[PDB]
Amino acid sequence: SLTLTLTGTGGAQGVPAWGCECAACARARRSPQYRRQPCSGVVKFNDAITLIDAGLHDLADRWSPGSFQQFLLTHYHMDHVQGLFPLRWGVGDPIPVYGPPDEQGCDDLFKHPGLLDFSHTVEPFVVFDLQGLQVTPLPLNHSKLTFGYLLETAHSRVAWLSDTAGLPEKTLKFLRNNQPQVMVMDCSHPPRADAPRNHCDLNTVLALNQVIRSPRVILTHISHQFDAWLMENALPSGFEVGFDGMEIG
Amino acid sequence: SLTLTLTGTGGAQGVPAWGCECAACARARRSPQYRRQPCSGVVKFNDAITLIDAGLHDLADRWSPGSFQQFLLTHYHMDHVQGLFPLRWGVGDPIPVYGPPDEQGCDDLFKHPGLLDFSHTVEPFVVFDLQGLQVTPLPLNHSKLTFGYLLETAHSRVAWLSDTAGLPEKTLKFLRNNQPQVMVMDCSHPPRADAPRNHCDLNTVLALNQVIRSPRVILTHISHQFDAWLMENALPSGFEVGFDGMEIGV
Ligand code: VO4
Ligand code: VO4
Ligand SMILES: [Mn+2]
Ligand SMILES: [Mn+2]
Ligand SMILES: [Mn+2]
Ligand SMILES: [Mn+2]
Ligand SMILES: [Zn+2]
Ligand SMILES: [Zn+2]
Repeated sequence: SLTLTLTGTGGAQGVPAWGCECAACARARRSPQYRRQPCSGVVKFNDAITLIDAGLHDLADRWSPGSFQQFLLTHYHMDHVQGLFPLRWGVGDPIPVYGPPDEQGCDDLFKHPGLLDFSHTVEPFVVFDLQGLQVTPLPLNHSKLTFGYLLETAHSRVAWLSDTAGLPEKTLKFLRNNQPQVMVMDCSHPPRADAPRNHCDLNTVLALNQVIRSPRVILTHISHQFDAWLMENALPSGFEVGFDGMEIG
Repeated sequence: SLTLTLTGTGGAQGVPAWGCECAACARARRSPQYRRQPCSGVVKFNDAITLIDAGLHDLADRWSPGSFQQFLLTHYHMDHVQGLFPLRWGVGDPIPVYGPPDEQGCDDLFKHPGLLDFSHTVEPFVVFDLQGLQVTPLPLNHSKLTFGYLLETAHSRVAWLSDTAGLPEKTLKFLRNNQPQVMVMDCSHPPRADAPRNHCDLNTVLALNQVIRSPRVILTHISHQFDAWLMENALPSGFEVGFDGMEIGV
């Protein structure tokens, strides 16, 4: 069995953005269901649990040491690893952290890892196994060394693709060739005429799925500007917006 | 009116420590008043508000841009600045951040400060004014460039001294000569046979105050091991343990 929960669907700024009173941020202050925490997920394959990224600040309250099997990191920007900082001082057995071979990490995680074991680095396009789940690292287009991941079982294929601006050629072809049934994709911005540089806008996501043809694209890493746009514009069939806590089967 | 609220009184590990079943951690789970969030304070002087350190993760819920006057930072360890990372992307006027002239900061705060203005670096023993509050930076003994602060108004004096081990000579002498009525001091550790390197134990605090002679020392940055010790052992007169939400007046 393969399930995926989106625990956070925002970017670093979040929704509401601090001090902002735009339509999306004001709504999220009034109704918590519309809040967006840092982009992160939970994957459950049978009994085995993987935490994708660690930008949430309350992991120590959601989980106890030993209650999940590993972290899987996309990259070392603060909004994807800030939740590791207090966890590392816990009491328990070592916790494997799988991720890209970023040689610097973030602040002093690598020098003072506590119970976190960052030795589990992975390689582009080289499949590795997490309790039987087949995971393929996919290089993304981002200011840090950043991997997305294909998650595969006998019957299911899900892609986790944040943070990215467009996709590198080989990654794009890989996804077209290994069509995911579900793609969770960075779409920080509303439709733009050009670019952007570090994250996709909606036009870029539409262009990418013209190639990949995933039947279910779930947008994440949503900025408050995109949320405001979504309050007044519909998405095309086959696209939906993620929300914090969304469960995917 | 000068008042100080301790919004967090723990170290990086916190109380409860993640996964720990010791008596102090179990107590904090059962009785949340005993939880200890990252070492931080809120100073209110007349109308003005200063946030001392920024390790709390819920600042955006507690405050809005412009609802306080400035941040005052002791140092750039994560447990003292992690709360700044989401806030910087906010909407509003620039927010002054006063602190030591650490050339690196933490991660990409300096490169991408957003609405935070880190240009307000301060100097050892050089007084600066925060809406009438007289503040003196005091070098501490710690693995990062770290300042504590004397806060003074109308001959009322409060020292904020975390994180530190034994105090540098000049700082110790300055405090003896400017005896604070209240000192909030790093005491991460229960009493030890040897002074620890980056944070005081109780014996070091006792030794320091035998020189400074402040009549009221409030211990903070408290580890779960020290809480466990405090559950079975009393502090000497003139020393008390801080707690999250503690209110201090002068
Ligand atoms: O810090 V980012 O979520 O714009 O790569
Ligand atoms: O991260 V510390 O509170 O031991 O300086
Ligand atoms: Mn991000
Ligand atoms: Mn990023
Ligand atoms: Mn500290
Ligand atoms: Mn420190
Ligand atoms: Zn907004
Ligand atoms: Zn404990």
